[PDB]
Amino acid sequence: GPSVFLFPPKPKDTLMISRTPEVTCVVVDVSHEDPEVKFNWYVDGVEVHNAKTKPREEQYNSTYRVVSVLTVLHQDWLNGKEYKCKVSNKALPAPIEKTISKAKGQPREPQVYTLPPSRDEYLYGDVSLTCLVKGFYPSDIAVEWESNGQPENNYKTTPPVLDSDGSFFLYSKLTVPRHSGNVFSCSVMHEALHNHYTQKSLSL
Amino acid sequence: GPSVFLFPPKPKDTLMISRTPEVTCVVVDVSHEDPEVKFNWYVDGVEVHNAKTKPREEQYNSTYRVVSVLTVLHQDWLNGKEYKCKVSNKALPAPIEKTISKAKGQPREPQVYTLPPSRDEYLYGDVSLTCLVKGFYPSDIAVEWESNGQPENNYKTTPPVLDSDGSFFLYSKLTVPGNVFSCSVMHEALHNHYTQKSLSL
Ligand SMILES: *[C@@H]1O[C@H](CO)[C@@H](O[C@@H]2O[C@H](CO)[C@@H](O[C@@H]3O[C@H](CO[C@H]4O[C@H](CO)[C@@H](O)[C@H](O)[C@@H]4O)[C@@H](O)[C@H](O[C@H]4O[C@H](CO)[C@@H](O)[C@H](O)[C@@H]4O)[C@@H]3O)[C@H](O)[C@H]2NC(C)=O)[C@H](O)[C@H]1NC(C)=O
Repeated sequence: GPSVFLFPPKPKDTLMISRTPEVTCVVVDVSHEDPEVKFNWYVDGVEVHNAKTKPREEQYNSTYRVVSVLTVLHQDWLNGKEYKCKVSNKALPAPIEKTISKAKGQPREPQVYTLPPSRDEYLYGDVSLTCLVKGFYPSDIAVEWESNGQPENNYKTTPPVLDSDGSFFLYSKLTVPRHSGNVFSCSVMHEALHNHYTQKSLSL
Repeated sequence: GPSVFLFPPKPKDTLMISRTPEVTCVVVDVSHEDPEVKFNWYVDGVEVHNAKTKPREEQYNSTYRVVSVLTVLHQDWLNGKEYKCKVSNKALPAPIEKTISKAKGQPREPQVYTLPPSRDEYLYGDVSLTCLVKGFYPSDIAVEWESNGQPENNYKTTPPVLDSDGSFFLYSKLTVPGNVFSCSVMHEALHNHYTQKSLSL
């Protein structure tokens, strides 16, 4: 029978009131023979009725993919409410229930450090600006770079790594062309920061 | 029906002739009604006959788990040979085939850079020594720390991240509250598959 996956909102969306955080219930391997699928949504077990179901997509393996999207309130997500997606289909015996919520436990503020390229790296045409983000909890976080107020997007960021004290860390690497707008900033968004946002700059 | 999982050797094992790299074929959810399983192994499609298949193991959920281990030659793995486990069981319609190999592509040598703690971090009781390992391919790699020739184990390493040029990078962080610290990296594209970069204070 078909299978269900339930996805949390993107971290950046929960942390800024101007954005729209969402929970996404994805159904895979929906067949032509049994192609009707229903959705019930529950917030802390309380049925909700504001979910919107997206258009199914026939996949190259002759299966169907169905998606239901529920908008959540920023503070419901951040206060630890649970969201339950129930999927009904007559090919499945019982309805499938999946639940998700923010990780439990005391949020911890990230410390942000910018580290310049090793002197050795300059023997290459591009050097790496590093941003160490450590000690945060939970692991939901967003990291971006900018210079002179505009985004710098030639960066990659590691996933969060569980550290030995139960907090998380990550690094973000901005690749720059060695000439050094000599001022670069690492921007970090996390629920435990004041105004959910902080910047740490790097001279060159 | 039963399921097959095929595991590669540990990166360190392919890189040192003193270690013994192995490919491991694990079969789960074998039933009592049809519990005989046969393994056939192939290297680049040519059947090989030196795998060591262990005794089936009844699990607490009343399934059996059978595992077969094929020792591989270091240079076969690094030369990109494909290892195929074929698993036969009377409960299966057809035999299950799983194949594994080193990631395809031209190997690229890692650059290793050690970065000292931000001076700001010292206002806390523990500081982070950073080891940047970038530009490597494939992503199979080993990273370790030592000081004064002995292992240092208060470190964590990120998984490899695909960079924009198709190579990988990672960071490794050593937490210290031995003034010479070394980040050691093993990778197929390095000379003698090993390099070190040290950091004072
Ligand atoms: C027909 O083709 C489609 C499209 O390729 C296949 O759909 C994929 O099926 C696989 C497994 O059947 C799914 O793998 C799962 O991915 C999950 C997350 O990734 C998806 O969701 C996010 C949504 O934002 C995307 O960013 C991402 O790119 C993917 O779209 C994982 O969470 C799943 O993990 C679960 O199972 C593993 C089992 O080990 C556990 O470790 C986990 O805890 C968890 O239980 C899983 O890895 C994949 O998501 C499907 N893609 C889509 C788009 O739905 C069909 O499988 C294929 N049909 C066949 C082959 O018969």
